[PDB]
Amino acid sequence: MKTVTVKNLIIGEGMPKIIVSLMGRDINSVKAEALAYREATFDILEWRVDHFMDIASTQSVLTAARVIRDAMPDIPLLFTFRSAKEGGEQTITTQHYLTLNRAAIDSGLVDMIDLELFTGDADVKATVDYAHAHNVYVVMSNHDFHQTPSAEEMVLRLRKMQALGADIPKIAVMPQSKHDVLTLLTATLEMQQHYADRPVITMSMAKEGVISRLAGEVFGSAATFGAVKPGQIAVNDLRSVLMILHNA
Amino acid sequence: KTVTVKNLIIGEGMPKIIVSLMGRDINSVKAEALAYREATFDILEWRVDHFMDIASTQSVLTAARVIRDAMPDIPLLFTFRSAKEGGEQTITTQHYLTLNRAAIDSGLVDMIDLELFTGDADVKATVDYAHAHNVYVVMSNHDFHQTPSAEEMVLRLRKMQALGADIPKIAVMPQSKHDVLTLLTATLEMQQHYADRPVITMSMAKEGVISRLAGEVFGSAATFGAVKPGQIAVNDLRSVLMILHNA
Ligand SMILES: C[C@H]1C(=O)[C@@H](O)[C@H](O)C[C@]1(O)C(=O)O
Ligand SMILES: C[C@H]1C(=O)[C@@H](O)[C@H](O)C[C@]1(O)C(=O)O
Repeated sequence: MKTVTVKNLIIGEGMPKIIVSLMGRDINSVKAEALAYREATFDILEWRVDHFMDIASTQSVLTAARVIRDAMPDIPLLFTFRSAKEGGEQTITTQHYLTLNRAAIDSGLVDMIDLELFTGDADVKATVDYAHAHNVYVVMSNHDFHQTPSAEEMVLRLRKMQALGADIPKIAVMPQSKHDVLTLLTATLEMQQHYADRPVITMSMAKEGVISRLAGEVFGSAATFGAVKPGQIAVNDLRSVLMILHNA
Repeated sequence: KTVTVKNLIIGEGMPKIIVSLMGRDINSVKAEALAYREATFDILEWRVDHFMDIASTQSVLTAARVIRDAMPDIPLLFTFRSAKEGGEQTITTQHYLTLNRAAIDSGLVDMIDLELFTGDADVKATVDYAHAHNVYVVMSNHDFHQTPSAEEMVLRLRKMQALGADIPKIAVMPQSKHDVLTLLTATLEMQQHYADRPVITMSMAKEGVISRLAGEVFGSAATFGAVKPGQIAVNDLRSVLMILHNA
C-alpha cells in the first residue's frame, strides 16, 4: 500500500482523513468561505471549482486558487471541477476542463487535482503524466448520483483508475436501498484486500449511505467528506466517530 | 412489533444501550449496582454466570434483589451465559431452567435470556412460563469462535421467533473483515423480510465494532456499552448513535 503524503498528512494510513468542500460563485464568495472554513478543523480542503462562475478566465480561476492557498497555507489543497454529468454545477468542454486542470497543476498553488475517470483515456493519461511531472497528486474519480453499480463494476472502475496511474482512486454512488449500501461496502473491502496498493476513497451517498462515511477504517476508505457549515455530517461530529472507532 | 419494558420501547428509534453487570459475589454485585446508578443506559443485563455461589437459588435471587433495590425503574435482564457460548461457567440444564423459573417467579426481573441451543422442548416450556408471569424472553445464540453463513444466522433468528422469543439475539465472532459484512447482511435480511419483532445482532471484538454502531442502519435494535477489545464506553457509544440517528 503506497501512501500519499501531502504537506504532512498521510493518506492511506490511520483514521480516514476529513475532506471539506469549499463552494464559491465569485472571488469575494470564495474568500468569505476561505475565512470561515479556516476556523474549522479538517484534513483536506477541496475547492469545488464548478461553482465558480468566471471559469472561462484561467487567470480568474488561478486568482481564486491563490486566495484559498494563502488563507490556509499549510492545508492540503485539492482542485476539483466536478462535471454536471457526475453531479457538478455547470457544463464544460473537455478542452477547457483540461486547460483548467493543467493550469492548476503548473501554478504550484494546489497539492492534488481531481480527474474524472470517464473524461477520456487519452486526456486522462496525459493529465496524470503532467500532474506527476509537476509533483501534483491525482484523485481520480467516478460518481453515480442516481444509482449503485454492481460490486464487480465498481471494483473494475477503481482498478482501471489504478492502471491509469491514479494516486487515489475514488468512487461515490447513490443508494436506492440499504442493500445498495452493503454493495458499496463489499466493493470497498474487495478492493482493499485483493487489489489496492494505494489509498482508495469510497462513499455511498445520502442518509442511507452515512454509515460508509464512518466505516472507512474498517472496510478501506481512506477519506470521508464532512461539513463545516442528507448524509452530511458536521466535521467535529465526524472526527468524534472516527476516533471512537479507531480507539475501540 | 416492539417490546416495552418500564417505558423503554425496544424496536423503535435509536438502538437501546445494554450494560452488563458482572460481580462474582454478593459484595461485588451490590457495589456494582450502586455504581451503575451513575451511568446512563437503557437496559441492565445481570450476567448471572459470573456469580460463584450459583448452586444456591436463594443466593442468586438475593443478588437480584440487591440489583433491583439499587435501580428500581431500570429494565432488568437476567442472563446466565453458558461457557459453551462465551460464559464464565457451566451448570446442569435442570439448574439453568430452575434458576430462570426462579427469576421469573420472583417479580424482580423484566426479561430473561434463554439460549436457543438449550433444547427445543425446554426452551418452549420456559418461554411459556415467562409469558404466563409477564416476563419477556431474549432468546440468544452466541458463537465466540466464528461467524456462520448469513443464511444460517437468519435461520436461527427465525427459529427463535418460532419458539416465541420476544427478542431474538445473535452475537458472533468475526475472523475476516468479510465476516462483519456477513453479520450486517443477515441483520438486514432478517429485519426487512422476516422479523415481526425486534432483533439484536452483534459482530464481536474490535473487527466487529461497526456492528455496535450501525444497528439503526441494518436492523439491530440494541447494542452493548461498557460503564468500565471492541468495547465502547456508554457515553461514547451514545454519542455515535445520536450522530447516526440525527443525520
Ligand atoms: C461527497 C461530497 C463531495 O463530493 C463534495 O464535493 C460536495 O461538496 C459534498 C459531497 O457531495 C457530500 O458531502 O455529499
Ligand atoms: C454481546 C455482548 C454480551 O452478550 C454481553 O453479555 C457481554 O458482556 C459483552 C458482549 O459479548 C459484547 O458486547 O461483545
